[PDB]
Amino acid sequence: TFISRFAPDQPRKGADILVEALERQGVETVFAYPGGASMEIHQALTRSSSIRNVLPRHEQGGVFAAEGYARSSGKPGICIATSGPGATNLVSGLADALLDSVPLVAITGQVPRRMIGTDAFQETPIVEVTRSITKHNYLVMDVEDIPRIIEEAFFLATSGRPGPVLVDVPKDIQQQLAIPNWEQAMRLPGYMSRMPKPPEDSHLEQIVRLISESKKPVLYVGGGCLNSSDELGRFVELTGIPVASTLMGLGSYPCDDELSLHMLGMHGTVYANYAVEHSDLLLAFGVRFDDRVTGKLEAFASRAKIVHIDIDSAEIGKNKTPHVSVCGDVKLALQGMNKVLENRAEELKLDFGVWRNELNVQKQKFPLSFKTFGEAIPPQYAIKVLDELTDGKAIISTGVGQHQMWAAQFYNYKKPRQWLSSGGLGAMGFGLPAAIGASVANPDAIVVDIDGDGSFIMNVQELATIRVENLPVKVLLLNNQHLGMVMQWEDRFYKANRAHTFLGDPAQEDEIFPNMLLFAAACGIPAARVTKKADLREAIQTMLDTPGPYLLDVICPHQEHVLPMIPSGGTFNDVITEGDGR
Amino acid sequence: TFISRFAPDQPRKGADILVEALERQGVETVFAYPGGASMEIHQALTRSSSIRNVLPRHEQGGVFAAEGYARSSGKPGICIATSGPGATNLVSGLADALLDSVPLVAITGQVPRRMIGTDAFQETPIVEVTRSITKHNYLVMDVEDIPRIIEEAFFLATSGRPGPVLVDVPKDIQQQLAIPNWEQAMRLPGYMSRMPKPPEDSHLEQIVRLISESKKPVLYVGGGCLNSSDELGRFVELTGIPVASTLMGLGSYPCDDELSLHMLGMHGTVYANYAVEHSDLLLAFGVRFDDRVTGKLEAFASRAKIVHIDIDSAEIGKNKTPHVSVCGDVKLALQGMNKVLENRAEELKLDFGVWRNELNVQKQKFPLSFKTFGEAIPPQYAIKVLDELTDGKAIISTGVGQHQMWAAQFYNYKKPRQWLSSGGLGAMGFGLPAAIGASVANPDAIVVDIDGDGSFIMNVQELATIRVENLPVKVLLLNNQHLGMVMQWEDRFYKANRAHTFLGDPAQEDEIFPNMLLFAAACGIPAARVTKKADLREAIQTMLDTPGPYLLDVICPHQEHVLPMIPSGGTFNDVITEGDGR
Amino acid sequence: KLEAFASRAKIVHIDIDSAEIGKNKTPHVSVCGDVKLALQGMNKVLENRAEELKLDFGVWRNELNVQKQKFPLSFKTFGEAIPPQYAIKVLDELTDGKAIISTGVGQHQMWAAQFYNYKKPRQWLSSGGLGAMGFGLPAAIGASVANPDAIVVDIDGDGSFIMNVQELATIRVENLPVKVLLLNNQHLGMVMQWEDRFYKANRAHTFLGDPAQEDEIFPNMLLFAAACGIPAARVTKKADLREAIQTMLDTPGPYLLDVICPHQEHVLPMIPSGGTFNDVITEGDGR
Ligand SMILES: Cc1cc2nc3c(=O)[nH]c(=O)nc-3n(C[C@H](O)[C@H](O)[C@H](O)COP(=O)(O)OP(=O)(O)OC[C@H]3O[C@@H](n4cnc5c(N)ncnc54)[C@H](O)[C@@H]3O)c2cc1C
Ligand SMILES: Cc1cc2nc3c(=O)[nH]c(=O)nc-3n(C[C@H](O)[C@H](O)[C@H](O)COP(=O)(O)OP(=O)(O)OC[C@H]3O[C@@H](n4cnc5c(N)ncnc54)[C@H](O)[C@@H]3O)c2cc1C
Ligand SMILES: Cc1ncc(C[n+]2c([C@@](C)(O)OO)sc(CCOP(=O)(O)OP(=O)(O)O)c2C)c(N)n1
Ligand SMILES: Cc1ncc(C[n+]2c([C@@](C)(O)OO)sc(CCOP(=O)(O)OP(=O)(O)O)c2C)c(N)n1
Ligand SMILES: Cc1ncc(C[n+]2c([C@@](C)(O)OO)sc(CCOP(=O)(O)OP(=O)(O)O)c2C)c(N)n1
Ligand SMILES: COc1cc(C)nc(NC(=O)NS(=O)(=O)c2ccccc2OCCF)n1
Ligand SMILES: COc1cc(C)nc(NC(=O)NS(=O)(=O)c2ccccc2OCCF)n1
Ligand SMILES: [Mg+2]
Ligand SMILES: [Mg+2]
Ligand SMILES: [Mg+2]
Ligand SMILES: [Mg+2]
Ligand SMILES: [Mg+2]
Ligand SMILES: [Mg+2]
Ligand SMILES: [Mg+2]
Repeated sequence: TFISRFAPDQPRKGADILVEALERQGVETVFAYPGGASMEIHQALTRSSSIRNVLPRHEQGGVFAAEGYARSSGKPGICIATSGPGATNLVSGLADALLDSVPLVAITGQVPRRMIGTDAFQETPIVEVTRSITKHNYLVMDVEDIPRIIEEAFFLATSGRPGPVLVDVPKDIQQQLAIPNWEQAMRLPGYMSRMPKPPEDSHLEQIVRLISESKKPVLYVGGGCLNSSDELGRFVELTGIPVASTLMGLGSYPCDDELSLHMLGMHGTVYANYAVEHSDLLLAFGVRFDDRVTGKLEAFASRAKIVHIDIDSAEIGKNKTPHVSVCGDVKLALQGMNKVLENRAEELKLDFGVWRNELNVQKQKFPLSFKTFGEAIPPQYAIKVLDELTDGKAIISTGVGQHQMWAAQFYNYKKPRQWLSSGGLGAMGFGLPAAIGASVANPDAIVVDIDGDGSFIMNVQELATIRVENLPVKVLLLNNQHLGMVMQWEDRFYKANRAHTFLGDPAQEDEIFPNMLLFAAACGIPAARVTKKADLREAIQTMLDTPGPYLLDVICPHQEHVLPMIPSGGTFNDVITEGDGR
Repeated sequence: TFISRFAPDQPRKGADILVEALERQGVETVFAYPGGASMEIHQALTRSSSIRNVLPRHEQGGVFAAEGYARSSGKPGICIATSGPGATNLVSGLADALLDSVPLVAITGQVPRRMIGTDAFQETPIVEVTRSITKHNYLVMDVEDIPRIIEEAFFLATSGRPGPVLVDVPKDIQQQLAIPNWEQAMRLPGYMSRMPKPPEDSHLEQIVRLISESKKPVLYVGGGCLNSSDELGRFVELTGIPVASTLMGLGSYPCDDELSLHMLGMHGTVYANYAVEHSDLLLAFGVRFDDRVTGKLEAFASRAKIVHIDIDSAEIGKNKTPHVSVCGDVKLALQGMNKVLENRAEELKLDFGVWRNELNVQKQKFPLSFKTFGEAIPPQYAIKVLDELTDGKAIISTGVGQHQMWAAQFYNYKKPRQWLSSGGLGAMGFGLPAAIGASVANPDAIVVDIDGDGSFIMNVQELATIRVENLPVKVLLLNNQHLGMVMQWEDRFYKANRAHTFLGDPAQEDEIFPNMLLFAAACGIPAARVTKKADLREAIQTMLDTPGPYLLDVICPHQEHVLPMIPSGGTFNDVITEGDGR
Repeated sequence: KLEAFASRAKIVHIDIDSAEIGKNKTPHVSVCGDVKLALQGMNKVLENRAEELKLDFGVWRNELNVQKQKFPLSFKTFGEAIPPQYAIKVLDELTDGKAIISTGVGQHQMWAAQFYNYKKPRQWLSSGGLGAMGFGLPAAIGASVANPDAIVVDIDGDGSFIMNVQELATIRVENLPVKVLLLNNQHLGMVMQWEDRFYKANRAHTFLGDPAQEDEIFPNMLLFAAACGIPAARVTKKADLREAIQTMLDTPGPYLLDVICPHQEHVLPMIPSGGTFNDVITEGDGR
């Protein structure tokens, strides 16, 4: 049973009830930054012997760290901020967690209840601000509600389609004395009654039947499969269907595998987008048919029967209309379909080697390619060397931009939750704090933040967090001195007319600005810069072998372009396969 | 007349119409950070020969810089961000501008109109998110509306009670060709019909009459008086009434003046709070009776006739019920009352020298005081030396915390808009970006960011902005290695139990962590650290005399406390005048 | 027009809702609180400091009483047609001003406000802010249940009365002594008046009768009362009005009196919307 630090008849502060509510959820780590409206919560945290606090240097760092914790572990991430300016600094993280379906519980202090609505000191209506960028939120109006609301928040954040839940706690409720009741029933009758049931054998056998009748099936795998790598891998054994993955699904099926078509979509491989373009059966498991993937919807999988299995009924038929649909956990659907495939194996005689051979011809004519100019370091090459020296077992977090795409293309993720990247919102500054959360959740792992120079500086203050918490976070900084992805679009569509994409100092144009090594130096983090491709392998090896945190500044020619590229709203026939800024 | 870069019959992109709309408003500076949804706006900016863009390193830096620009100049600040994660990074600045009544126009790119509502790439419903933390906002749904909406946004941001206005612009509207109509009438019939009229002589003479009937009048001056320093000063000549100022009103009446009671409220001077406590006439000009100032409302000015002049009818009677009220521009009310006072001067025979003498006794028994321990640098002393070496003529911006209060107490601001500080929301990380905006708006001024070590690191990335834009921003960093204000409350109310307020490295407890000098070094900004009080004067002098940016790391004992302190919700009889963390 | 309203007065506003103080008109002095307490406090001050104050406004009162004699509320009597103003005055007399009055919305509402002398508050039940037709009959039902011994009269218009005529069944079944004084002008009277003043008497769907039988009272409200077992009568000649109202009052239980009135009557005086005192209309009708 659970052991409380208080007697069952002993009144204690609401802040102490809230912390014990976290303890009763199995919480061991929080990311909490103190302020006036949350001082009581922070005092109660020091009284907890089972919950560790990682103090960020910015609440956006706190929420992004909670995301990295969640994405790398499957557990909910918990961040805590004070009222007013603390709460508003969470907003980008809440939106990011909602768009990527990341389970997250955010607790904000609030001004006393009687002060609400009066423009009080450090008051913002955070429940109103965040209603459209959270899965649910609460304003606690009585200390007796703390056990129930915390329980509901964790249940909502982690069940169904996961997402962020914000709990706003007025300071007077934190100080009120009460005796908690941990037996209160949750008040989610509508939500709980609309929870998907395990899929029926009726629907599952229709799918297995559709597979046997098809000649060109393609698996279309996304973020919803992160807990189904075993079931999915078994499914691929029994069917031999090639696997195309989204940015969010990377690693659900191993990238180094022969049946892997790698990533599809705007910057997906030519052969992955080819497969979807010419398929007759599209198995869309745990995906939401977003515009980065589909392009022009009418042309996406235009001659395929579309099977869509999603745990969110609101996603089924939202953009692309499926032929067959299953609303439920893809993990269960895979388990059920795997049994059918095992028994009726010899009756089905599944063989797609002719389709696979057609795709492997595309895989040989159009592989992912990069150019090497003299001794300049290709960013693609740097990530490939990191893959080798870490044996593809590192947890990878990124910023947003060209380096993000290259980290997606040129690292072979073997398991899900190695890949931590902001996909739906695409928020710069995510990589460094996310690596902080992933390292705390996986203390023995290799954690590398593959960051861009614009993204890295946005939350550079979290270097102090990495040092103080003694986290072995590695930073592989692909430094092209530009806002690279926006620069690439300037080259393609605006005649290379630069509009504020250069991040260096124009007074000293040929100097690396700023000097990221001194940012690491300021926080006592060893660092180095590498410029010549000949030095890169030993440089990365040094970063990995040096215990504790390390920053490697990898200088790269800025004229590189992420390829291939299907322009926004385009079709497969519009794919760009050559060119850069030279 | 205005000269357009386009022919009156020449169609141009909506992005070009939007930039010309800014030009037609007199905009010369914007703070714009590019992204996909705003690329068209940034391209159109490069075509403008009269608008400069200051590229921040974080959109929170962009909005805070726009605030500093506005607060230091009286002109609206303009920041521009892309959709999704760019827009959400503005949120703290919007809330901060609304709570402090700062005029501000924020432009966000948005996904194409047809994509809105579909969870598109980098889409957040920013108009929904910001509705409660902006004065007004817009979603442009037609390119023909751009002239009218921009005009309305600037009008709303700058008229009445100033505040932020957000304008959300879908990317397809930015690309659409049209011929603008600059003659469209605004659609603000309700707002414009409820605008306060110039105050009637009826109301103004009743006030002058109430002054002559009073023995203990106190002026209570706040942020609403920032454009009335001349009228207010003339008013004080004619009446001899002593002036108590809020945090937002500092400098409206000169601090070095003999009639100045300095700041009132929670950390106000004993004599300012004494005056309000025992006054019989309280002239509340441009104030909102916030809880930091009043304490327990029933006890605040409990035996005074309260005259409240506010331009926002919703503020009059919101917390404290006045006897007399004037809803209008305090600038006009002062002008009208000054005429009455000039004519009826000898008939009034105003003399409050007996009340003034009673207050000057309190001013001598309870002045602002600090202690000097050995050679340790008192933060109060450092600010006083900065006052002297700059002759009280520097523009000062701050973070939030103890250093903020000390910068309010120990610098004698001579004019309004020298003092740039986040008062209502109290957002850390404001000081450095605000100094950026103030320097761009006042190129010849001395600009000093008096920052705390927690506040300074939150937006340390803007050091790159200061270097690249070659701005002579000085940073006076009061480094106590703690979240000082929260530490002080731990000492007073939680038995000095530290709950995550220490910002240094516990592994090397007696080392200054992090090393802010290397943060400045990374961005090519000269820096120095001073530890001994004997070295402080020359150190500050060096910072001032060295051309361009400069960071001075001033080490201070952390056990200092901001005094005096009326505890939250307390009365004058609860004021704390002694003690610290020693 | 707000700028012209009390344009040379010091304005004291006592309201229990702080959001109302200074919302439209900016006061000089304000008290946010219960006006009952403010009156009690001010009454004590006035009692004690009575002889020190020497309050006398008889000169101002005399100036107003001159206006009260030159411009009283007036109505015209045409032959034997029943003036609605007269009907309400007769109801006042026969009930001694002690009846609870509820109304619909329109001309009859204004006349019930002008020509009945309410002696106590909560005798007057009328929809003022929203001005919802169909209020009078159900409101009378609630007032009678709350005041079983009172005289309750619904002074209703023919448009307003028919909107919730179904509550006649409620009045019968609950055996409530609700009286209905129906001022029947066969029109949506208040909208008709504005058509006369501002739209050249161009009728736009304000006639409530049957155009096929133009000179017939339509509908027959007496049969509505008959359907619900409620005694009823119609009066057309001013000579018959007093006995008709007396019958309604003396007959125990519910009763409907259909009072036919010339439709060309206008509510006077009238300050046009957004106007000033100098714009007041004091004469004219639809004739
Ligand atoms: C610069 C940039 C470029 C990008 N370009 C690309 C690109 O070329 N290709 C690409 O793929 N992405 C790209 N993206 C990422 C992108 O915008 C989206 O994040 C991604 O494409 C959508 O991932 P998803 O389809 O797997 O759905 P997710 O966002 O991962 O959501 C999971 C889906 O599965 C469902 N689900 C969740 N759990 C379960 C369960 N247990 N059972 C069943 N269903 C479940 C959810 O309801 C939801 O519909 C890019 C991002 C950036 C920032
Ligand atoms: C850590 C911390 C401690 C603080 N402690 C104190 C403290 O001890 N003392 C203190 O004073 N503050 C303190 N504050 C600041 C504080 O919370 C408020 O920002 C400040 O007290 C309110 O300023 P104000 O009363 O002048 O109203 P403002 O926020 O400045 O608003 C201006 C007011 O005047 C009106 N107005 C605007 N323009 C006009 C015009 N042309 N004519 C007429 N009216 C106009 C507006 O409607 C509004 O009502 C502290 C802040 C922090 C962060
Ligand atoms: C908070 C935030 N602000 C602005 C953004 C708009 N974007 C991008 C995009 C694609 O989302 O535009 O739609 S990518 C990008 C530039 C990335 O600079 P880098 O870190 O150096 O990486 P690289 O390897 O050089 O490319 C910007 C400015 C963003 N997403 N987040
Ligand atoms: C975005 C943000 N996050 C947290 C905040 C909560 N607060 C404070 C308060 C008073 O608003 O609490 O109500 S002040 C403060 C600590 C200030 O650290 P320093 O910069 O070093 O300055 P010092 O001279 O040492 O005191 C915190 C943590 C805040 N306002 N903004
Ligand atoms: C639900 C409802 N619908 C329509 C209304 C619009 N109005 C009116 C007004 C003033 O509110 O117009 O602004 S008054 C009126 C006509 C009243 O018909 P009567 O009952 O016969 O009374 P009378 O003695 O003849 O005048 C209408 C149609 C209304 N208020 N409520
Ligand atoms: C410089 O002022 C500080 C500083 C610190 C460190 N803490 C607080 N704490 C409170 O003021 N607590 S409060 O009485 O419940 C309160 C009353 C009214 C409005 C808000 C409010 O809380 C806001 C949270 F700060 N104030
Ligand atoms: C990596 O993808 C990138 C990168 C860059 C630099 N720019 C863009 N631009 C667009 O995609 N423009 S869009 O066709 O109108 C569009 C269509 C659908 C959804 C959103 C949307 O715009 C979002 C703003 F980016 N995309
Ligand atoms: Mg190579
Ligand atoms: Mg870059
Ligand atoms: Mg008076
Ligand atoms: Mg000294
Ligand atoms: Mg500090
Ligand atoms: Mg008569
Ligand atoms: Mg009628």
